[PDB]
Amino acid sequence: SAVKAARYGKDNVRVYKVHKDEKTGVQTVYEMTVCVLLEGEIETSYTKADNSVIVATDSIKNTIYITAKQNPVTPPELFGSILGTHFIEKYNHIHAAHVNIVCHRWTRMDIDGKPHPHSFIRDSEEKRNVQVDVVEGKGIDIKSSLSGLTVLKSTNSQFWGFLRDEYTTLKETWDRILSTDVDATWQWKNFSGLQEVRSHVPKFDATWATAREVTLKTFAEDNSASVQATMYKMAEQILARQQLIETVEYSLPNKHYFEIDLSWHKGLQNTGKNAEVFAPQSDPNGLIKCTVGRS
Amino acid sequence: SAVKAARYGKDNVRVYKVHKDEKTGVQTVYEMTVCVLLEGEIETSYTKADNSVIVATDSIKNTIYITAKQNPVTPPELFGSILGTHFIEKYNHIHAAHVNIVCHRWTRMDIDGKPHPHSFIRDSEEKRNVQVDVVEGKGIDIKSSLSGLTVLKSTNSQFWGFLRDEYTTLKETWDRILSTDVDATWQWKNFSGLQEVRSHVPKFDATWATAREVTLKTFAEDNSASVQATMYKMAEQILARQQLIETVEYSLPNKHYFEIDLSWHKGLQNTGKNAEVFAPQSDPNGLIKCTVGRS
Amino acid sequence: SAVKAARYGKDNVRVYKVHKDEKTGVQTVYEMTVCVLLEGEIETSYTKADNSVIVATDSIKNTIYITAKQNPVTPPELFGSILGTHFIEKYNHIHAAHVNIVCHRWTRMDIDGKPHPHSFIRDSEEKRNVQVDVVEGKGIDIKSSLSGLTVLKSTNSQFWGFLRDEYTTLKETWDRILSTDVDATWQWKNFSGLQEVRSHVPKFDATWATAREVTLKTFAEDNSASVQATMYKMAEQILARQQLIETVEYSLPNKHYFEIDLSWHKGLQNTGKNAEVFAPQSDPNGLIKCTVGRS
Amino acid sequence: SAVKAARYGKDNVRVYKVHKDEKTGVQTVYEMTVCVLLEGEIETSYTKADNSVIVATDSIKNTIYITAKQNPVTPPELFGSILGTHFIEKYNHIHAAHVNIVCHRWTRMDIDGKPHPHSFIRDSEEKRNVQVDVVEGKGIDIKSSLSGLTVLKSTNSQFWGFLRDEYTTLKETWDRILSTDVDATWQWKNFSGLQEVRSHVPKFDATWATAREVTLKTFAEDNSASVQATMYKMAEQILARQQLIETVEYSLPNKHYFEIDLSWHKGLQNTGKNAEVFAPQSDPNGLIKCTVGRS
Ligand SMILES: NC(=O)NC1=NC(=O)NC1=O
Ligand SMILES: NC(=O)NC1=NC(=O)NC1=O
Ligand SMILES: NC(=O)NC1=NC(=O)NC1=O
Ligand SMILES: NC(=O)NC1=NC(=O)NC1=O
Repeated sequence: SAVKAARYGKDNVRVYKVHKDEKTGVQTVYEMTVCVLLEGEIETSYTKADNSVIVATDSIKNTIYITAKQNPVTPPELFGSILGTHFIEKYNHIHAAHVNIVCHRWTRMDIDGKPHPHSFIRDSEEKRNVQVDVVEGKGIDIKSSLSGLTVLKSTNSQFWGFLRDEYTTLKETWDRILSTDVDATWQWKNFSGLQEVRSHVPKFDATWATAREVTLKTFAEDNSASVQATMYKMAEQILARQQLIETVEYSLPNKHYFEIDLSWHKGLQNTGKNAEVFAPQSDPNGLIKCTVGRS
Repeated sequence: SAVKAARYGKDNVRVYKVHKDEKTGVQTVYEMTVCVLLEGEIETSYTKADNSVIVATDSIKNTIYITAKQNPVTPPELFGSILGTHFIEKYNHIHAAHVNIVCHRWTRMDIDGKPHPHSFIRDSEEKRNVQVDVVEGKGIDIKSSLSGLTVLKSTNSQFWGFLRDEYTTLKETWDRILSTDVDATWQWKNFSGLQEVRSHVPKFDATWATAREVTLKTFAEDNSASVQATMYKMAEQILARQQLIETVEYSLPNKHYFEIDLSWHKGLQNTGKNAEVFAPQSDPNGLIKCTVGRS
Repeated sequence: SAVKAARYGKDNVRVYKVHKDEKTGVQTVYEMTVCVLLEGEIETSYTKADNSVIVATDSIKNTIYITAKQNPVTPPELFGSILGTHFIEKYNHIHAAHVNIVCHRWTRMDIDGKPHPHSFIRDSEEKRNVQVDVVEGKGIDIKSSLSGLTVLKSTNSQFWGFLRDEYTTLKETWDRILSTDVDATWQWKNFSGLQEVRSHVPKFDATWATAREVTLKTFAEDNSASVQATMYKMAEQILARQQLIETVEYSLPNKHYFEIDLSWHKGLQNTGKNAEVFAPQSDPNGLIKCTVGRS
Repeated sequence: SAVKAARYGKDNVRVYKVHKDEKTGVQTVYEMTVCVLLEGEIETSYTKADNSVIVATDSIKNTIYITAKQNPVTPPELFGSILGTHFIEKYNHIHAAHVNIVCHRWTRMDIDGKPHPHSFIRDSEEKRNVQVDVVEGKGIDIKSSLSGLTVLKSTNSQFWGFLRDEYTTLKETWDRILSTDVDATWQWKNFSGLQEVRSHVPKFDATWATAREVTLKTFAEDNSASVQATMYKMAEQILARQQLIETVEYSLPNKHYFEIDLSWHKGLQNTGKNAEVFAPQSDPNGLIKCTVGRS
């Protein structure tokens, strides 16, 4: 038999970093979870029990901490590029590094209208993520994303005009609840290496911010024809506002809220325009995906 | 053998309610998860296969929706009291109702600095909870709580002066990270029944707010001697600000962030005053509990 | 204000122990998760910032490992008693120790019909648990339990004869699916101390085994009138087979499987006696509890 | 902008099916969770608000139940092929169907050494999975897998001979614990369509069984040089025993169990050959992947 593909590394490496301003006394914290997987001339560790080609995953973990000690950890797109570049420059037989980072929220607390210098709150479970692929002789590919952004609108969602055949029982509607957990990814144009990534550093936070804002405002303002239609609108705007983005992908569940017919009880009216109490459904859920690119 | 205790009901009943202002066009949503357990003269369902004494848990679920249709669902302390009172008044053989409610966050979105009329965000996984016990001839006992409030301060926590013996390896410190997930419960004085609960309705939201504020400000401002000392300070204030509270209980994990010694690598200095990169620990964790009452 | 109650300690302490038979070469492993909470004359750590009364939770963790090194870790009822007794004997101001243990399954693998000497499988997520309360001058109270035992029977469950009023929509049935996750606790008579617990050591594993067997056989053989009726039958048997048990408690969800009406499609018959495809419901669920004691 | 890729459907569709033998009275149950995502000429639902091209995800759900009513649901490789073929044959504009199925364990109980006719136990959280891609004019691609198989061996694992540089702190060892959660996937040769899949039906369960057996026996018997080496051995055997398999992929975490140095306490010896108590580590973990194909 033959090794067709192989990668190995360390997952679930939790990292905290604090930045302390002597001058102001203000502290700023960063917490992430890191995955690093390596590819290279390592097939003999699998086939021949040759561990000489293995950079121990324990050493990978060490490297993550040391790199965080010696470099900025923000924006995550920069830190991931620095970490992956290290592995391929450092080891002659390692030719690709795959770095995934999840950035956890630590939002500064405001106490008495004043931001506190060293106290933070996890204000949501929403994440900011990066996937960075560093490949010898092919540059640095970065996919940035937000995930875990949970939203609901209580009206101004519609779904009518869909295919109707003998498998269909769903009624057309002109007014429903729409709720989802947003997963949005923007894929950057290939970068030639670290210098190029460093030259674009301000764009990373700005674009994350823009993707978030557009996502929020479009969801809230669109009188949605369907999940499909609304998510296309978000993707189009982001592409229009950042030219270094090649594609935008969205993955949106439809988390259903069902009406409850209470007419069996004292003629109680709780459907259609009288609908006030609903049953949120844990499963199943619609799942709608789109990848939008440039024309 | 003999039935010493028995309760039965329905758990994990998810409920959504929307309120719509004709006038303004503003919509407001509520989402909760409800548990209702009943006690009474029901032992023969266990011992004799007598189902006649059983109010089907399916009917309990129905009752939850109908009650939500016909009554306010906020504050949860009121809605739980109304729901539990129903069961004991309605069924002659049911003498206690236990209602647990978890209130989920749906915070109105602000778009362009303007609050949106019908779009919401789950801005955190923090919950507002109530436990309501309705007991025939003994009134209504309510425990209110907040849970899932996750915080961190990066300095102004200490821990020195603890017992040292042959089981001790922990070093005293005058500067550490302190992070926790706050669970805080305030127990109301017994209420005689629904009228009394309705007369105090404005106090429920106000007290939740106060408990939250005090928790936040004390955590941020206290130069903490230990988790014990800091949580006592929070409990004392809440009791001072709401006289209808008999006790306050706190349950606080200590989620450890460990220093990482990097001196083995190029003499890198990452401990004590040079500590910048830390390893968050998933387990084990300290767990500190306090119940504070009136003197 | 005043401290009404206080306890503190360490949670989520994971422990592995291996036992190695020189003679046979057979190895046996144990893995548990331990919680230890202490009570005593410790109020001044809360009120006065007096850490001198605090046995650091870090030291508690150390103590757990050392105790496991020097004593048997099985049965968990014995190990918990030894651990809690340590704290109250060792520290003059500590008067109660609360030890919770979760025992994780590592079942020996059989390879080629032969049990392997050192390879194991987590054959299920079912747990064996103990809660041990060690109180100065009041002995040792032990509650043993099994949890996470998930079962289903596809027929020979009934539910008819329940209360019917204007909140009822559930139809009586003489044939349904019954599925649950078993939580069963047996509470031992108070023990005077460690000697007494050691004298009963063989009974702990035997009784766990009996509780499991009875639970399984009764669920499978009872033509169940309801969850109530069936669980009473299990509790009664266990009490009959172990006299040192004072009470048995069961907590059983009813995890509903709903019929699906497919008659709207080509007159397809999938209800009642033609019911073949069902929709498992994630929520809500019935919840039925019983505590059975001696007459 | 332009739609580069699009798929939509229904996720988390839970399904139960029972099979009842009139003759024997024996019942057999199946429970799965189904995801179906469709691709086709559906871009205008995204760009033009044209819902006419949309087969409602609600109808997809209906279709899953109806198909399960009218066809075998086992082996999952067959049921997935039947379901995906339906969508592409039925709808002219739908050209690919992606079906993912998770098969949940319901193992027949043995009571008194006799298998029970209608009672089952979830004997483990291990899953059997399939991914089936049905593409108009390109046949049926099936990936089969097992996941959630958690194992541990307490000796006969080694790790020495790895790369050592200034990032390395890990000590070589000739005796350690090895624990993992097995994820193994076998990819079938492309099938031309349903007839071909039906002709190979007996091979699906047999191969799942073989992959399981080989995985178990190799883990238990290999004096492992590393995770890499051991997993290569498993993949090679499976390929040798089933010729219709093109590739085998394994994804194996290394769930670390750390020694604990107790020498600081009364010279207690708990390392190296005296190692008896270990601390299981929740994170980070090694992650090792391999795809093995034919030479
Ligand atoms: N995964 C292995 O086989 N050995 C590993 N354990 C470590 O700590 N580093 C490795 O690379
Ligand atoms: N729990 C039972 O035994 N029967 C129950 N199922 C329901 O739907 N209502 C009950 O009370
Ligand atoms: N919980 C605290 O305030 N300090 C604690 N951290 C520890 O490691 N031991 C304690 O008791
Ligand atoms: N996802 C949507 O926009 N509408 C959907 N809801 C459904 O129930 N079926 C759909 O396709």
